[PDB]
Amino acid sequence: GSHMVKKRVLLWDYTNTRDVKWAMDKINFKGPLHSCSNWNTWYPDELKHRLPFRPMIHGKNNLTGGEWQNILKTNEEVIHFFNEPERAGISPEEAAKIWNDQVLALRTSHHKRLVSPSCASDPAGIAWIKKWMNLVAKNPPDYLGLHWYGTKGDEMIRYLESMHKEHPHQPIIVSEWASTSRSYPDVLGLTVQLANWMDSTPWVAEYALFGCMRQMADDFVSPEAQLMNKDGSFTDLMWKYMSDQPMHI
Repeated sequence: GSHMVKKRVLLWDYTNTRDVKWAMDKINFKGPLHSCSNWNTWYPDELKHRLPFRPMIHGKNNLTGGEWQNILKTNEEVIHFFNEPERAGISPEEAAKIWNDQVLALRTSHHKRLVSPSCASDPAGIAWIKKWMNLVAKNPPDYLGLHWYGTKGDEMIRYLESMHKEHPHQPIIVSEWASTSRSYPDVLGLTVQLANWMDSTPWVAEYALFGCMRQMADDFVSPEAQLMNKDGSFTDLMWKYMSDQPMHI
């Protein structure tokens, strides 16, 4: 408690880049926001370098050609591997072979830091990352990527504690999380709890709250958790995430 804690990621869906570039300029760059990701290899120009950007090798499409050239040429420091590879048909054995064969070079040759694939928090996700981490143990990632979605603050905390215990050798990046509660009071309550918690957990490197986009991503996420309105203005939850440390109700 001597310094504003800055470990909040701006998740910047490509539909923002498509429709409301101007909303990036309404971002508070002075608060606890310290990075930005967009699930892609390409850079969102409207950011204008106002935060570090983590490119992602999302899936198999992003391993060759121009997608790969975007990764090879990036001035940014930290690169994410696959999004939810267990749900895209990608085997731990294969993502292992890809890591050793092509992604390691981004460290050993480009001195980038690399996030593990970010798996869902369900048993299929937990067993995917468990096996992959085992296979690449001789060349491990800099960071363990995790997704968490649900209604109970105390449950996300137990999942992070659990996963930290199971994969002790590196810090955690929560590359996506949110409240799925439809009660705005519960959404705010959990977000506050987990932002403030993760802020004082030294082994949590950074955390990335989902929902800064004009339309609902799917039926699983809560309309009450949205960080942007349909006109591309920011919601109060977004104001607080990007302005308040500690954050409060």
